[PDB]
Amino acid sequence: SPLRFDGRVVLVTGAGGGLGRAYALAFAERGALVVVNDLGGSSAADKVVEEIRRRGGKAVANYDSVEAGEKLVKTALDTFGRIDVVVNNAGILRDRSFSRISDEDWDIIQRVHLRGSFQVTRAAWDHMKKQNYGRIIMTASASGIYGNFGQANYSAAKLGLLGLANTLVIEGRKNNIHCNTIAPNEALKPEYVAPLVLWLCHESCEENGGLFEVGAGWIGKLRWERTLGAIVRKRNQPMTPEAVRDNWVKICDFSNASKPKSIQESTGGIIEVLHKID
Amino acid sequence: SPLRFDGRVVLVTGAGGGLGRAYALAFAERGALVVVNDLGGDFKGVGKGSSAADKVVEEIRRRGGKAVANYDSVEAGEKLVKTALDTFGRIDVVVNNAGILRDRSFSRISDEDWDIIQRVHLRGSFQVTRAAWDHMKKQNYGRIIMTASASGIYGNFGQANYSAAKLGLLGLANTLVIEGRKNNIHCNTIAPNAGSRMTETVMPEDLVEALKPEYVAPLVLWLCHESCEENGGLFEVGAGWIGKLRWERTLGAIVRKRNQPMTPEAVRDNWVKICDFSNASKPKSIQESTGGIIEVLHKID
Ligand SMILES: NC(=O)C1=CN([C@@H]2O[C@H](COP(=O)(O)OP(=O)(O)OC[C@H]3O[C@@H](n4cnc5c(N)ncnc54)[C@H](O)[C@@H]3O)[C@@H](O)[C@H]2O)C=CC1
Ligand SMILES: NC(=O)C1=CN([C@@H]2O[C@H](COP(=O)(O)OP(=O)(O)OC[C@H]3O[C@@H](n4cnc5c(N)ncnc54)[C@H](O)[C@@H]3O)[C@@H](O)[C@H]2O)C=CC1
Repeated sequence: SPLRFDGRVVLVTGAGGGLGRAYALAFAERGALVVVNDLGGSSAADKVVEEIRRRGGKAVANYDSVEAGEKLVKTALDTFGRIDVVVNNAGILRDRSFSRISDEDWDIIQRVHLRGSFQVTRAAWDHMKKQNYGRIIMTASASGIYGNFGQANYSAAKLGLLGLANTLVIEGRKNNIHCNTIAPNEALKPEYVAPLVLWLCHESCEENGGLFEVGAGWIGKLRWERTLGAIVRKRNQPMTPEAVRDNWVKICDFSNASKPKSIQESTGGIIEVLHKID
Repeated sequence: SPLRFDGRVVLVTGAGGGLGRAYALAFAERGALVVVNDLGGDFKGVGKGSSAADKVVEEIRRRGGKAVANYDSVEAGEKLVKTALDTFGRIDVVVNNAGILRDRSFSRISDEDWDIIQRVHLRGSFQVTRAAWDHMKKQNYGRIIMTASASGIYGNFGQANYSAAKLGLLGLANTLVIEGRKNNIHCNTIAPNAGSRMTETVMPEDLVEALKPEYVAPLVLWLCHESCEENGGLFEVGAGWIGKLRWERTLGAIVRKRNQPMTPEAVRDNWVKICDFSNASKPKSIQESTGGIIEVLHKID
């Protein structure tokens, strides 16, 4: 069956252009009731709404800053009586070599990207819980996953978003609230990522807590792997940095690495290590 | 040969107790000139006192080492480095360890609950590190430690603010690793497990007393030693065990075909492939990621 969002209210932030607008247009065309938001920095959002209405879809605009998150969800509620999907897309760039990053260059990036997504997602959270339905998208970036010269501020905010999502996955799974994160990328058409966002935000999708790099027509998934590592301490004998150095190769050897999935498992391993030594 | 830090100046933020304290004592015992910083407040973000830092500096002195205290909040990062510059004249290593908790279920995290965690953990580390950056570049040497956590890596109920800040620190380090390379400035991240005032509520009491901060100090000392070459690593450490983490990426799927609109249904149809990790690759750079997307265009056309 073709992917429809009929009756689903979808809030997209920073949807005045690029990726956002492309999601706004992709969603509405499949029956979604879209709340198009964009700080317009008011004509930015209005233009996309128009495109949607003209296309035979339904939508309304919101002109507030994601910093004013509560307001973006209010527009979804006051206009459609609910909120099902939140795509956190709003973002800006303030690239500088690390030493030249001013306090403001840092703060503004955290405010729009991270604090913005926290405010908006927090405003919709209880509504999603009470109704037992929610699909959330966080927009990370390769610069966050890998790092990238001149983007210390941006890379920290993007991975911070992943951290936020990891927890939301835990707190929301019981109420059918899914949260996934993407790292998207002239020829790199925004319509090449939109389909992944639509799938990840569909009611038939069961993916929760995934991290995805998207671009050019390709999609890949990322996860952590951890080395079996080494116990470099013996009971009654103080642990030394020399033991760490002398076991460095083993500690860093990824052969048969585990694929850790929760904090419990990690904590459980540490407690078992303590028991083996004792 | 035993690892020493003679002639090295080490700044440890939040060295008044727990992990920070164990690090400062270990460094000082090995010859390092240590600036022990601590705001002297509680683990919830309320308070200020000079005794936290003063006691550690006293313990170090009694053990025959040399240290000086700094009482500023990491939020005033630049001042910690100044204490290092004014007292010893250089700054070789920065261990960003200062931290607090403000646990609440997501819906109940207030704006201040969020902002204060970010200010101290992330913004504070950025401030302290940024203040030492040019000094390390001039010295053509530097060792930096960011303290993340398992809750940031895996997520953890009631800590959305904390977990975002902690992985946020990792994204900061990812970049510092690239920018500090030519100047021998290494930056590594750790996710420690040690019993402290900050962990009682998530650890049976006896487990608290048994998971010593002294079991993680050894790793921190090695990663900050001149002879260590590790740069940009992420390590989980506790009880005497150490392990390393890294990303693995699926080979994935090209769901788009030449002149044929890409659809959501196509993505759904290639889901098993997209999520299969057999022969996954181990990506390490944004350039290789960008090179890859560009190769996808070529393969398709
Ligand atoms: N296009 C690409 O290659 C990549 C994009 N990304 C991320 O994708 C997202 C959007 O990317 P693009 O469309 O390419 O960029 P963009 O800059 O065109 O889109 C951001 C949108 O955010 C809106 N905005 C800015 N501040 C706002 C605020 N305070 N409140 C509400 N809206 C606000 C802007 O008006 C703009 O339309 C961002 O989060 C960006 O970091 C990440 C990696 C690569
Ligand atoms: N112990 C554990 O199992 C884990 C610890 N961590 C992290 O390790 C670090 C240290 O944790 P613990 O030693 O266990 O806790 P702790 O509470 O004993 O030590 C933290 C120290 O930071 C100081 N501090 C707080 N806010 C400060 C500020 N603004 N400026 C300067 N100093 C400040 C406190 O006074 C305290 O001495 C933190 O960043 C924590 O989030 C992360 C995961 C697990």
